[PDB]
Amino acid sequence: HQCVKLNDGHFMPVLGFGTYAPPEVPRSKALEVTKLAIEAGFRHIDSAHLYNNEEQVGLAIRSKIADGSVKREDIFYTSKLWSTFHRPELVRPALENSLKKAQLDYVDLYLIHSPMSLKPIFDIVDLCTTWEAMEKCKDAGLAKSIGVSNFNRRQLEMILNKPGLKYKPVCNQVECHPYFNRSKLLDFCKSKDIVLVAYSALGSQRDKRWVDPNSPVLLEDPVLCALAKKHKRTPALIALRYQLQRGVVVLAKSYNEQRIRQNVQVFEFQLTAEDMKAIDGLDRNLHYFNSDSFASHPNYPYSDEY
Ligand SMILES: NC(=O)c1ccc[n+]([C@@H]2O[C@H](COP(=O)([O-])OP(=O)(O)OC[C@H]3O[C@@H](n4cnc5c(N)ncnc54)[C@H](OP(=O)(O)O)[C@@H]3O)[C@@H](O)[C@H]2O)c1
Ligand SMILES: CNC(=O)c1cccc(S(=O)(=O)N2CCc3ccccc3C2)c1
Repeated sequence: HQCVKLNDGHFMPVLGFGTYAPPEVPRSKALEVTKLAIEAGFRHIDSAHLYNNEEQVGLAIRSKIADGSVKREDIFYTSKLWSTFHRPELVRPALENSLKKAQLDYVDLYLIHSPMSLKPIFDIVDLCTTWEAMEKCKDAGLAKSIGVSNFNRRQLEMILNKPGLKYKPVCNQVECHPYFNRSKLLDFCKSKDIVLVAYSALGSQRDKRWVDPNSPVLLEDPVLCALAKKHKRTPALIALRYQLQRGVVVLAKSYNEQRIRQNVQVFEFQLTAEDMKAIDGLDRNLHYFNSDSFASHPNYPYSDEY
């Protein structure tokens, strides 16, 4: 186990369970694998309105509460505001709908899923107004903590320098792995008392809608394989452990009972400085999400990478 204290005083488990599966996977699987993740030791569960699974995920959590395994307060459940609901008047009802789907009274964490506003086809919205609406959700107790996702440094500073800012984002959940390690952004986050949460920490699910299949497969990397042999673990476990040692909170999606249980072994071993340096050397500006649908968005996060 372990947690990090967020800048609002609440605590977030450093390993999280990724609940996203594509639509060819039946919705009943999300129920089954979330129970298995909880049984394995996961206490941080990551969902979203977009994932069309919140009823299954909440039910998995409610059912592990009902059978005595955990208490509500032992679970860190995250959901996310989808990009068609950035207009400030849409934020609280979107959150209320997510809680009804999950049949929960509050989320531990609510995030702005993306800065790339879409029309309720792109939209123009002052994300600072979105953020104010997020702060009122926290004041109301709908969300214990509030944060952002897919923000670059500039987008984060906009929020941080907002006149009358009441609550800082507790985190920024972003694509992060050995091929796109986000070092500078991570330093910026640490400087501001903001946690970086890694998604696609295992190389993404390589969905054809968003990911070039020609792209290298992170988990076949020769340095990750060589480190997995050295420690007698697996490339996945090397990738997750790398994140914990750099101060990143790391997600891990698996819908496989074996791999779900394996991923919690991240707490059972440690990498050396030289191992960390070798993994650092893999960085190569490779974001797996790489689509026309977003590359030309006015608020695309990766156009400040230069
Ligand atoms: N904020 C956003 O915009 C955003 C974007 C992407 C993802 N997310 C969140 O981040 C979560 C995780 O990222 P992701 O969905 O891209 O997947 P990921 O965590 O990078 O995992 C990718 C693939 O790795 C496999 N895997 C898991 N453990 C493994 C192991 N020990 N050994 C070999 N393979 C293993 C899984 O396949 P199997 O299922 O077959 O095990 C999975 O499909 C998502 O589920 C979602 O909660 C958020
Ligand atoms: C688990 N899948 C998701 O959370 C997800 C799926 C589709 C789209 C999005 S997103 O937040 O609009 N996404 C994330 C960031 C990104 C970066 C470059 C190009 C496209 C995108 C799109 C997230």
